[PDB]
Amino acid sequence: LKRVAVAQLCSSADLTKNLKVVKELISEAIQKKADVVFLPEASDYLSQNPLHSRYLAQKSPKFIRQLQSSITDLVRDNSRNIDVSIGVHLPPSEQDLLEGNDRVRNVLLYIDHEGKILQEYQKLHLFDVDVPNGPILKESKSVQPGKAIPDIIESPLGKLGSAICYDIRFPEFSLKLRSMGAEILCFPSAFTIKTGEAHWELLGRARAVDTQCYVLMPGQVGMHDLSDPEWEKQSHMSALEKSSRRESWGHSMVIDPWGKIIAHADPSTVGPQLILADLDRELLQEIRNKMPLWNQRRDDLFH
Amino acid sequence: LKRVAVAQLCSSADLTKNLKVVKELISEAIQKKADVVFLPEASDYLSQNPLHSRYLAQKSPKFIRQLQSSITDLVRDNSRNIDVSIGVHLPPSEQDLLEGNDRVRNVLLYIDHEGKILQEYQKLHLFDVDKESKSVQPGKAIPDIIESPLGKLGSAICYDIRFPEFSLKLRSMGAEILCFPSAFTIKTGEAHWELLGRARAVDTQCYVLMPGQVGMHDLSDPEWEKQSHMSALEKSSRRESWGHSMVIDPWGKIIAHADPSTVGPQLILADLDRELLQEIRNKMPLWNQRRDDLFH
Repeated sequence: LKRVAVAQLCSSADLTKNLKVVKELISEAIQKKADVVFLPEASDYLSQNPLHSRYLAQKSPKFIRQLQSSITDLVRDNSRNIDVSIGVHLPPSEQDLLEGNDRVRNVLLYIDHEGKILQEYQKLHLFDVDVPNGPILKESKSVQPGKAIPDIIESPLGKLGSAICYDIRFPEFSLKLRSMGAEILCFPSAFTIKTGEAHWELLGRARAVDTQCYVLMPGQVGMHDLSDPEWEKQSHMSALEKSSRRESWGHSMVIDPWGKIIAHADPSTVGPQLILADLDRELLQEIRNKMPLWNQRRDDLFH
Repeated sequence: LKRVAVAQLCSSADLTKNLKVVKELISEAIQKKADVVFLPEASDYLSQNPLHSRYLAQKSPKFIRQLQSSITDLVRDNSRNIDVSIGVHLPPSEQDLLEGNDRVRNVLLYIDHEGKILQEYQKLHLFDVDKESKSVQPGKAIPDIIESPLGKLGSAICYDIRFPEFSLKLRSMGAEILCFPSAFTIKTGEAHWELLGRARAVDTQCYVLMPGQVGMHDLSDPEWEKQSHMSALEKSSRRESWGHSMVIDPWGKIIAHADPSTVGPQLILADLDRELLQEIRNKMPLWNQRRDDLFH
């Protein structure tokens, strides 16, 4: 058995305050002897609008450097290793800017116990949706889409396939990750209330059953405090344009390859929390042996 | 709104008795003003073993021809059109035999109100799980979208539901409605039946139709057993199916579902809403957002 931790949190626009929460959750994860801890999409910050996002992304590299140090400090002080998967943002590159693309990168980082970044997965499918009885959201206004399929990570838990949030709606992506050798999929997310209530548990369980993988679902939760007086000052924003009522679904969970929820967030808390699960490689292998889906595909017709 | 009927039934090894049930369900569907009725996988028969199946499949062409006549009879008697989607078996062709492929075909027929077979979909993914491929030959083709009275229909069978790329392709081809006629086991039924149907609906933004076999089957066939000189120790005449036939909207809402308290053959009805489908697709334009550059 291999122990995983999945974090649920409520990001603000304040990267210093978010880092403190992140550090506490990683610290708890090590104390509970989790081999890897998974944190949600946008754990560095959430923003008020596309201009705010670009502003905050300029602060994310320092957040990441501080996180790398915090991880190594915690590993040193606990005499125990942990790896960290965490959603952040990164500013555009020089080449991006040269091409007229000043949008931020929505990135899932994998950081090992030595503070080394092993992967930066840039989100492929961006959240451009008219929410039913809700706001029109267009992630592509602030975020640039990725151009790479993420490599399978050989983590302490097993072979890991990485995805972010709306990526979960595109089954061919999860199928590809399994085809490449994934045993575990993660979907760190900031999921809406409306689509969360409808589809969050369904999609997680569906992906698990489709791919015969463990599925980890770290989610944002609660009403986000997006306030940034210093940026609001700089942007000349009126109090009228200042309020931001973004709310995330939470219900962070761990799902087995048969679609059984084996760990789930406590609904009684809307603050940060950690859930733990023990992953069973023998169960995963048994499930795949009994129903050998990857030996039964019609590649002659599909793809 | 267009009205669909989804049938739930329990096949024996007796094609004559199965035909009677199928005809009654089609009759009931016409009475309830359904424009198309969908029946499960293996509505002609279920078999004890591969040798039994090869024997029963020889009887399937007559079943189909009699069903074709019965559909035109029922349409004409009731003075109302209906189309029929129904899972049957077909024996290997003469050419199949000469090629060494002495296996039956698991086929989904689409039969229109004129009794004409518009599609013969041969199952692509065979149920080999802890072995269908012992008796059954896999299909060679993706089925065309059918322009049905309800809208654009994509067809599949049973285990096919477990391979999301198939359903995704049918949507890419223009499906508005997907069907998964099935004989689903109890163990995987309890675990996955509702999950898989809802997932395919949400994945593809299609109405999903789930006609299932239900209950305990008796596959006894004394005449075959005598001809085969079979010992009673070798009989394998019990099967159990999950039922829970349902209709699911493009948002994953179950809008019709089999009544658990009704034993044996039953129909469920739903009125399909093309405008609802269009609204869902407009608000979350998944097919304008796929990464074909990387995946397709």
